[PDB]
Amino acid sequence: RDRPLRPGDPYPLGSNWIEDDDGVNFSLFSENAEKVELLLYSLTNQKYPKEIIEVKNKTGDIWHVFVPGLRPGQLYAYRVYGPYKPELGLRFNPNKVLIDPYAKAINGSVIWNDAVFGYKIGDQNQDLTYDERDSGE
Amino acid sequence: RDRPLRPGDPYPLGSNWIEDDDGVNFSLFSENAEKVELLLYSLTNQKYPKEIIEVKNKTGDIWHVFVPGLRPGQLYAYRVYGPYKPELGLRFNPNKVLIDPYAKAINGSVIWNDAVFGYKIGDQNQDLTYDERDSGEYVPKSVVINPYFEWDDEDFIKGKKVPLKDTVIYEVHVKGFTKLRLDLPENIRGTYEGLASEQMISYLKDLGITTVELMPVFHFIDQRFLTDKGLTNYWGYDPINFFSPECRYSSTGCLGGQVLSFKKMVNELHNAGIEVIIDVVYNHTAEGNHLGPTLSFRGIDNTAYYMLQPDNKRYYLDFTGTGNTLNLSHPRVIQMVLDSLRYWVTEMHVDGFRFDLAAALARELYSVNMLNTFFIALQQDPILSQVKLIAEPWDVGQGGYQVGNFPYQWAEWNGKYRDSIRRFWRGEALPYSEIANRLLGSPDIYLGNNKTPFASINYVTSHDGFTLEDLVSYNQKHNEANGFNNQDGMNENYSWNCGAEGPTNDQNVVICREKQKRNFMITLLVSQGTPMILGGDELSRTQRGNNNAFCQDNEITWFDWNLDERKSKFLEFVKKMIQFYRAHPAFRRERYFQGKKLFGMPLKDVTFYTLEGREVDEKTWSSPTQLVIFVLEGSVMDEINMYGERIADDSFLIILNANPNNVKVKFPKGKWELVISSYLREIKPEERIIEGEKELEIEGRTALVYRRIEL
Amino acid sequence: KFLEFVKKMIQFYRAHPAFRRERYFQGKKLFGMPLKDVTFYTLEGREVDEKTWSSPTQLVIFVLEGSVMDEINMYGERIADDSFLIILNANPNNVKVKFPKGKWELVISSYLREIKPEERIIEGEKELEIEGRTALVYRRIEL
Amino acid sequence: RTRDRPLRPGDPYPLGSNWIEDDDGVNFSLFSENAEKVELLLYSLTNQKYPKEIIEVKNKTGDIWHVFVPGLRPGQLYAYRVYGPYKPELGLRFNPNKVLIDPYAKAINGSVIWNDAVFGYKIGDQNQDLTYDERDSGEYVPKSVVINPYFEWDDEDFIKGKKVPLKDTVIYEVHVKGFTKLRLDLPENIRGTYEGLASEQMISYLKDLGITTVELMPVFHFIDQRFLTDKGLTNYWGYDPINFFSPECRYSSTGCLGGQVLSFKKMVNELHNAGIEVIIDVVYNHTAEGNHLGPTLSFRGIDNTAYYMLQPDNKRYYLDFTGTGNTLNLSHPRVIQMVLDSLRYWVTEMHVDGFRFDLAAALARELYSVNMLNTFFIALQQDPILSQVKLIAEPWDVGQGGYQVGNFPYQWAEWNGKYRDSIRRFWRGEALPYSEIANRLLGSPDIYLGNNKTPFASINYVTSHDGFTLEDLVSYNQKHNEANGFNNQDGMNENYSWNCGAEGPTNDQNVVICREKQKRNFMITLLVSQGTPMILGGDELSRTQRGNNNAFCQDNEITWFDWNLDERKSKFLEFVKKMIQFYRAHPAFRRERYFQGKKLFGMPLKDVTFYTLEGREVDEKTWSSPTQLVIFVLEGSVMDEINMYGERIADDSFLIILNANPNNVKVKFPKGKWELVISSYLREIKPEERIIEGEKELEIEGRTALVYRRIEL
Repeated sequence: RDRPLRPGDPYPLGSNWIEDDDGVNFSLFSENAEKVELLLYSLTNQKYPKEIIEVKNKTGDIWHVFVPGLRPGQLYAYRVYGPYKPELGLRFNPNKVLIDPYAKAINGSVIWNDAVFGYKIGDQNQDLTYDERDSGE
Repeated sequence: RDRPLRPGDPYPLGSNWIEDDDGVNFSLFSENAEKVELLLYSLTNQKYPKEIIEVKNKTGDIWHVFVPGLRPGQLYAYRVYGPYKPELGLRFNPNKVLIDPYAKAINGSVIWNDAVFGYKIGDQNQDLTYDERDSGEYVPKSVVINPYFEWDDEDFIKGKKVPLKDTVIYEVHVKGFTKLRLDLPENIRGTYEGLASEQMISYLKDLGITTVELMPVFHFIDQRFLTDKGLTNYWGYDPINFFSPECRYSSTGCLGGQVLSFKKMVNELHNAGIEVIIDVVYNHTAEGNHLGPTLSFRGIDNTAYYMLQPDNKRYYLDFTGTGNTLNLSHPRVIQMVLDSLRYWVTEMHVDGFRFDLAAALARELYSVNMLNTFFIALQQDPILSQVKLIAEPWDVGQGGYQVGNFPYQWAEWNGKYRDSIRRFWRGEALPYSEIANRLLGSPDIYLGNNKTPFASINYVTSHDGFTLEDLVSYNQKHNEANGFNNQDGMNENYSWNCGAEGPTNDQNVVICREKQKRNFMITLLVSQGTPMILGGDELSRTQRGNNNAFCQDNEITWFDWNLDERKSKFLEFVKKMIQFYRAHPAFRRERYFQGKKLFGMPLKDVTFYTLEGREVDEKTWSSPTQLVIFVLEGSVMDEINMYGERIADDSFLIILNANPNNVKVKFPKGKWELVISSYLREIKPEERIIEGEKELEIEGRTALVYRRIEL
Repeated sequence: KFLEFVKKMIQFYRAHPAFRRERYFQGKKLFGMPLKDVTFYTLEGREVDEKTWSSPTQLVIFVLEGSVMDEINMYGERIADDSFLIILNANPNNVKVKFPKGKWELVISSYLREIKPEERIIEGEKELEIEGRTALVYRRIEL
Repeated sequence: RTRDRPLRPGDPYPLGSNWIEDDDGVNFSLFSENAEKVELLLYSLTNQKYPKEIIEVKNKTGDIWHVFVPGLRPGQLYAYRVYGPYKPELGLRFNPNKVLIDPYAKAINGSVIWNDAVFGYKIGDQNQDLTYDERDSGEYVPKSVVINPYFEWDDEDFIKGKKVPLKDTVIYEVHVKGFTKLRLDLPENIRGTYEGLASEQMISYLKDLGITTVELMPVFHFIDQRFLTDKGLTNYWGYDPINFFSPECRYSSTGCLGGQVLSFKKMVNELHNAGIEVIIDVVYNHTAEGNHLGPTLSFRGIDNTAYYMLQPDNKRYYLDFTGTGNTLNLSHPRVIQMVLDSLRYWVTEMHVDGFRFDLAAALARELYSVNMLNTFFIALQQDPILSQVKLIAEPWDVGQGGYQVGNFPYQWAEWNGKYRDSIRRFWRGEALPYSEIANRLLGSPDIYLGNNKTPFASINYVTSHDGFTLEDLVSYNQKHNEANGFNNQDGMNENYSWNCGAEGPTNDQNVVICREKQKRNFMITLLVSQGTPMILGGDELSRTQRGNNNAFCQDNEITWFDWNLDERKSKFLEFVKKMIQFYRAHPAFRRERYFQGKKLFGMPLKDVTFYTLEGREVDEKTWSSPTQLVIFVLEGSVMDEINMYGERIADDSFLIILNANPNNVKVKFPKGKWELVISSYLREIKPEERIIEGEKELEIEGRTALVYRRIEL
């Protein structure tokens, strides 16, 4: 896939700087996700990703990948693909950028905007709808 | 003698702070000197010595003395007494202050003056005369350093290091790399500390290069002829010492700050997993031929350090084109160089060396022997036999072209690759076999002497000649700026300005240019062998057509980090191409493709096709061509990793159409998916996937990489 | 003598990634290659079909294509191996299996007697007689 | 196809086999630039005749073959088979039937079992070396053993700091076997072994004797030449190896599966904890494979044209400058590496302190000529590690133009044979030019002062393993080597000796006295000469080889050290102790610079003065005229001697009188009051001999050595 990667380990959860291998290991739990995407940003630009990596290895109910060259300080986020069936509790929305549950540091806070909701705020059918705005910035 | 001294030890050579004895040990080789004097200076006064000590103990051909009370930071120099008989090569002149050949730090540079010559400059009898002026106040001083320095976590990258097959060399200049970087504080730009700044390391990591090749960092001198014409020595291929980091690339002074800055820089790079290769000059010295200055070697032991013309010895044998050649057949000279290499490795933690005019190091008198004492000791040294060795496989003397001949552990700059690949995309039609061999690692050159694809350092551009941007923007050199009336620099650059000399607004010409830059990059990063990238090309660096900017310490060479959309967009192309290279073992092989079916598989590891679609045959293989087409079968490669496992990769179809005209190539069996191209326009739907060996039209000067997704 | 057979068999296992996989064979062509990672044949030599796949048997024959495996080592490299033809004849009677395309070289068997010359290499999909209760492993050396 | 057993490409470096603990396996590396194919052989303890497995080394990086075998551990027995062209007329002598020993083996399990099958050519066949013998040599050739290099040198870190200076040295040449074989003092299973040599009892002995360094005879794994075996003998000395990295298996008290390397390390470790240096005698010039017609054990089979110096115009034959059949090709990159790799190994790994090179000159042979500036010597001189240890040479080989005394590089001490001869002849009665004797006594400046060398370069000795012992040097007029079975054809014919009046053992007390007084004359001369003294181990014990001056094949009582001392032997042992003690106490005999023969530092006395019988300073003619009497005065207070602290060193003023003349003589003492301190006299010294005042004359019996100390002037 025309960039260097490694399968990585499912443990430990979260992102881990592996000094001896010059890279970071990314691990994330989701037993219902159909697909997962890792997002890497740069200091200067934190609105849009500088690169998108599809986490293809999954050991059990844990997705993971090892990215060569990343170091501590790397800004990142996830996009999780899945079924959107609110009536069933399935609320996946890959348009919405997510925070790593095992993040050891989060850079800043939330900038409120109707786009960080997953459903169309004003819409009549509320939490049943499917807002497609990018929440990234 | 009415001051405290000790006999001291002859080893190690140079000055050494011996903490436990509260003093410094001074050791200096000269088998011809009749007397030696040590000079100690103070910070405040560096014109005249604050004390003179006569080194009286001599063990063998080495003079030495221990001075109680001296500490690191001590400024010093030597005066060497001996016979002055130019006609015999004996050029001693105690009036001239010398630099310790084993100095680990030199405080400042030379202040040109007729007094640093040893012979009377204007005098009619030139190098035969004997100038008695003191050179002291114009010659930099040697500095006693403190070798201590703690490498944090750095002892770690000392284990398994960046393999030879997965390498990507980045050639940079310590100065130009960050001088014009208003991102860093304005006092570390163009310095060691700057090159390893967090901002720059992030850049290197993002670009994806594995190793950096710093240009010369051995303390050097600006030739007087550059000074006397307002110029300076920018590259640095002309040293006077082989142990001290250049004083001018130091952000923290030259009283030892240069050695400290350098170590931290290497330490920083290693903590980011980046290798460091330094460009080294061991063939010649900044003292030039006769008529040249008398700074270090000439004055210490001329007949030992330099190759002198047998029948005269007054004159110097020159195989470097710089005035003199180092005598690598003398025991002590051999030791010095080997001592230098080991120093830079164990002490400065360097990972490898790229030897300038390497061939000149195998010169034993008038002939060239690749089995000379120097190379033999190098090959057996416990430490040096573990680092990377790269060579310019030639010098400028007769019989100096030594491509392929270099010992086992070397790689060589593959100039043949540079030329052929340069001419192919220019339009010139070379024998299919010639182009193919280059792309496949040049087995015709190295497979004969049991060498592997690694021996080949493929490059399309380097500090020598044009830059990548200029290689497609000029039909000829523009080196007026050097003040040699455009007499310097290569005359044949195998280039083409795409329709206009220099900068243009003719979009049709800019497009040709942008597509070519991509044609070279795709070819480089898709060839068997180790690719070397000329630092700056990703930034579209330009030297305004100057193909010999060795004396240009300015905007002609400084890296320009101000990127427009065009330049910025090419920078992204280089990143993704380098990423592609690193992701596929098929282009980073340790062994050559055999051109046949392997492991009972029904496919050849590599196949070369022709326009209509049939395997290249006898005649078509040796007939000129402007089109190359081959298929690498990643699943039938004789590639084994260090764990005994056979490695596999995708199957690629590479199409390089150098023909200025369009062509309709008939794809080989299978369903192919487009993945890389030099096209600037948007790719058409019928180009993304080619199935059932149909024909596809390919505009002239276009490079394409397809991946088989079904067969 | 059986102790030595176990040693060499264990050695064979350890030398081939094709029998130490981390992922299952999919039963299809991968990476644009023209071969299925695994194929099951029948006595006469044709790929197992719908009914023959669910019908009782005393003979199993499959070919593992070591060069088209979805196997990745911890370094992200795709691993490759030889192509093996395994023939397990549990049938008490002899049988004449017709080898699949290619030139195969015998490498392992349960035979105690000495192997005959015409058994060491089978070429051009010829038939080879196999005594009942016999296990054989062939390696493709040409195709 | 291929290997349905697990393997890895492995690394070409380092050469030899290496246990890589973290990868659970062994890495095998072997050089051969002419081999067409290579096979690794693994054996088991129980069966060492036939391999338990054969592995074809398929990876080759450059001219080096290599492979990594998972699962192997230290202790693994192994060997090689090398395939290649067999064209004797061209020097190509490959024979895969012959099992080979790893040139980089760190331990070899056992020795060779002679048999016509270890030759590569058909022994009886008419066309000799040109033929090709196809017999398996496996069951007659010892196996290479993968060793585990870890060994915790307790202390030892410490004696790695400032070591035994060159000027204060006293070399003791011993044989690991003979040194303790006949020592019923130690348990009967460490006698004649490494462990024994470093036993508490033996270390106490060395310490009491006062020697600083020990020089062990060859310890590189060697082979007993077939011609010794076929005649009931054996190779005792060991100057004929097949490997340059393994300690000899027969000197090991703990087996040969690695026990030899372990025993050796502990031995060195023990010696260093007692402050004793260890110098090993090394043979790098020739191999135990001999010329053609010789066996094909290791090098010949691995890459003959690379390892050995072959006659240019033939190559079927071997150039021999060692007198042993072949000469190692020290001009080949890999061969040079091997030797350098060997030295570094023995230094950093076995903690050796120095080396004494046998037939050193042969190492500077570049084809037919001798170059002391050859690649080997240059790399040696610049090596960070090797340039820190002691280097001693036999400054000659047996080839034409092989006498290289004085010519050896700066780091090098040389065995001073000229000293041995002259000093030997002087006490024999022969009259040599006063200048000749004096030069020897003063460090031989005429030899080394020219090439900027110092007195240290001179290793003075009167006796060594070569030729007679000290006891025999004064008990035989000629050699008695019948015991070697060469019809007394071997060994030096000129020994410059004299039996004092009777060939062999005697009861003639008048002859025994002559003998005892001579032994003392040699010892006083040795330990009173400028330069470094070397003592032949055993002489303090009055060792005797019954007149055999070439006991190289005598592994018995002829050479074993005899520790049963009578009063005579015991009394001479005490004389040697006190003489060695005298040497070590006076800087005047352990100088770093030569005496100039003039007044220094404004003092009114010459650092050294040579007198004549009547008492006047030696002059022009008397200095070059033959003499049997030497008399000089060393002025210890006017010496140009500086210690490492910049201080000028001082010593007593000695008057040395060496009267080799068989007759008595009346020497007239120089100005001052002298006190007797040392002499070869066995009788009790007379009162008028203890102190000589006012330049009177004193009578000195023939063959007498005396050392006086000025106590007033």
